[PDB]
Amino acid sequence: TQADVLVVGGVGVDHIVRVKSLPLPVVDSMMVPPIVTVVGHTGNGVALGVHALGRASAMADVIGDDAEGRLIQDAYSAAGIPITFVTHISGTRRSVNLVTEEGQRMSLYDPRHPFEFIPDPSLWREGIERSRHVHVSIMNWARYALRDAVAAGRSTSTDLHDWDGVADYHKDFAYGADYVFVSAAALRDESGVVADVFARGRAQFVVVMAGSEGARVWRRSDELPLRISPISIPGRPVVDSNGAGDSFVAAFLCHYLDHGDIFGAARAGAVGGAWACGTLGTHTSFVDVETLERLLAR
Amino acid sequence: LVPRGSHMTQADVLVVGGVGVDHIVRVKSLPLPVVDSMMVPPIVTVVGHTGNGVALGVHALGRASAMADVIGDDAEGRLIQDAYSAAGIPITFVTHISGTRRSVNLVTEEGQRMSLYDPRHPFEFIPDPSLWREGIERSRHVHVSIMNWARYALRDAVAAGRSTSTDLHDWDGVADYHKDFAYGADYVFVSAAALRDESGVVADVFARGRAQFVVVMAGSEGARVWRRSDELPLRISPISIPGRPVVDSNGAGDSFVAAFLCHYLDHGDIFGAARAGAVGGAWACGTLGTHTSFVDVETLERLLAR
Ligand SMILES: C[C@H]1O[C@H](O[C@H]2[C@H](O)[C@@H](O)[C@@H](O[C@H]3[C@H](O)[C@@H](O)[C@@H](O)O[C@@H]3CO)O[C@@H]2CO)[C@H](O)[C@@H](O)[C@@H]1N[C@H]1C=C(CO)[C@@H](O)[C@H](O)[C@H]1O
Ligand SMILES: C[C@H]1O[C@H](O[C@H]2[C@H](O)[C@@H](O)[C@@H](O[C@H]3[C@H](O)[C@@H](O)[C@@H](O)O[C@@H]3CO)O[C@@H]2CO)[C@H](O)[C@@H](O)[C@@H]1N[C@H]1C=C(CO)[C@@H](O)[C@H](O)[C@H]1O
Ligand SMILES: Nc1ncnc2c1ncn2[C@@H]1O[C@H](COP(=O)(O)OP(=O)(O)OP(=O)(O)O)[C@@H](O)[C@H]1O
Ligand SMILES: Nc1ncnc2c1ncn2[C@@H]1O[C@H](COP(=O)(O)OP(=O)(O)OP(=O)(O)O)[C@@H](O)[C@H]1O
Ligand SMILES: [Ca+2]
Ligand SMILES: [Ca+2]
Ligand SMILES: [Ca+2]
Ligand SMILES: [Ca+2]
Ligand SMILES: [Ca+2]
Repeated sequence: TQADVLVVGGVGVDHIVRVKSLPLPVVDSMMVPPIVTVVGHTGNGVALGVHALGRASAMADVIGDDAEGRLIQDAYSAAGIPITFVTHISGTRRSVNLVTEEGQRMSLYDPRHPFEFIPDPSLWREGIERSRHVHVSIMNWARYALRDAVAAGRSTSTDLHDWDGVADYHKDFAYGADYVFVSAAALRDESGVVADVFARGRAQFVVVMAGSEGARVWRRSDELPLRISPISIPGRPVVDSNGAGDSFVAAFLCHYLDHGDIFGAARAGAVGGAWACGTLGTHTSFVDVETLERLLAR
Repeated sequence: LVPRGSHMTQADVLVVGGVGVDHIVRVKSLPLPVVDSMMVPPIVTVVGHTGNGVALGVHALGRASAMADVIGDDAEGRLIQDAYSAAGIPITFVTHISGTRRSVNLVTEEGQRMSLYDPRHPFEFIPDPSLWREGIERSRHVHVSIMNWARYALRDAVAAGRSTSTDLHDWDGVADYHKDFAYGADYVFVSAAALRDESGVVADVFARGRAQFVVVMAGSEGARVWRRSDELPLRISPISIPGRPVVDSNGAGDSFVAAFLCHYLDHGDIFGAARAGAVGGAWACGTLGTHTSFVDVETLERLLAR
């Protein structure tokens, strides 16, 4: 097999509960509509996003030998998407997501796996070799997969999410990947952290994702960021800003591996992000090629 | 119609309906902290306590319990089956396309519990009546959870000459949904929590129903038992067990019922059956979780005699 983008880590299972309002009314118990179990989470989005754009994605991760684990397996099977895994006693990552009619989406994340577990590198090595780009989730063990992906001469990316710019946990990913993505939300002195990443890391550029006010792209030796205005899709207004980041990354990677322009890949990402934001956290939806091209041309 | 375990031997207590699967989430506080997302310790999936607690309590006391209910042909369904098999408790079920009943339960360190319940099954649904009828023939007593279709199981059990019980839980004494159960069972259990005018509701229950007595559970202040003749309630103080202080009182009611039923079916004395019920209740409260541990015979007798 051969993949455009290998995703390492992050697959999990979401249990979605529709509630009247957030904050929750003050009661001992309340009846809710059917609670759906779906595949969701941070890494799963990039793989599905890549696949939706007609590129070949794949996944390497640690799941559980449990019902949710088999659920993930079968779900990946239904798509054209190869998945390589080992199982650990602690079981599959899972979440409960509280969503409302509004779109405000509370998420209770269960990381599940022991922090200090490190799998046999056989989990990622064949994938890395059969893959063109490797996107690496900040699962604690995946830091060694990142190591290998660089060593194998594949281009790498990673998504730091809410990182404050000081914490040591993220630094290996921040300093070890070619294309680094991070949320602006927890970023005290953006330009400082960015400079630090260039000082101490191998990053070719850094994409900051600020949601509402779009995204900023920092490159080496540019004192100023390319500013990317957020994108509005007629008929598909913002309803849920949860899950945008993975759709942004997926589209960025697909465009960039195709065309090679950082500026244009950033706008592709912005479209992808906007598309996810216009989707109801009840159904899974990723921009396809036809729509991306249409919107990008505008 | 699918029977697991010994769907052959006589049962002391058949439980009808109520089983589901709980996803238990341990959270920082109720009301919830203000965030898009926070992380929690591992989320455990277990069988709930609603029908399951009573069956377990009865079995724990060395009596033969059994379950008849509607589950889904899904993973939560298979968990329920395997869980009953591991516990040694026969279960008979049918499956429905809407799937197994499930909940997400939000609990904190205090004990404050919030349940988000997904019943799945259609309100007006009624399973194959063979589901409870076959149980009724092989069972001595029938305890009926307030599933909507279970009202018809209750009728059939009375008609068949079985003694019946039910747990109305938090009933206001006004809602019409519960009345078939309130007026239709021999032994009625109800929570005080939502009871506006207890003595009124009790009087109503004896006037319009076949109940021999009404047990009102009140947690902190114990339990009150009303009989037909007696104009006054029998009051049963809560019970303190040395070495087992109170840690979690959720699910206690199920244990009260299981122990009450086991004693009463043997001796027939209501006052003592109530005290057995209190011991069962006290035991459950000293365990963390809703259906974690049930008093056995040796311990009931020991504590009951003291
Ligand atoms: C995917 C997840 O990434 C981020 O979480 C990471 C933390 O920032 C790190 O501190 C580290 O957490 C570990 C801690 O060192 C320690 O407390 C230990 O108990 O283990 C923790 C994890 O086991 O690593 C975390 C990644 O595992 C970020 O903060 C978090 O918000 C991210 N998850 C959300 C993302 C999305 C969308 O991408 C939602 O769909 C998910 O359900 C959220 O959980
Ligand atoms: C066991 C359960 O009993 C009670 O819930 C019942 C309601 O009180 C009934 O009114 C009826 O609800 C139906 C309504 O008529 C209507 O809204 C319709 O749309 O369908 C509703 C669902 O059938 O039936 C309910 C049971 O199905 C009681 O109020 C409730 O507290 C009980 N459930 C929780 C109780 C405990 C403790 O026993 C929690 O720990 C459990 O996890 C909850 O499931
Ligand atoms: N309300 C919005 N309007 C327009 N675009 C949005 C909106 N929210 C998000 N986006 C798009 O999604 C991208 C990232 O959004 P955001 O920064 O909110 O993700 P995030 O919260 O970092 O994701 P994660 O859950 O991975 O942390 C932005 O670049 C933006 O283009
Ligand atoms: N804190 C406690 N101390 C002593 N006994 C208790 C305590 N809580 C409950 N019990 C015993 O359990 C019985 C039921 O209490 P309670 O009314 O809280 O049940 P419930 O919450 O209605 O049950 P469920 O949660 O199944 O609906 C009481 O009659 C009491 O004897
Ligand atoms: Ca990711
Ligand atoms: Ca992000
Ligand atoms: Ca329950
Ligand atoms: Ca019950
Ligand atoms: Ca009760």
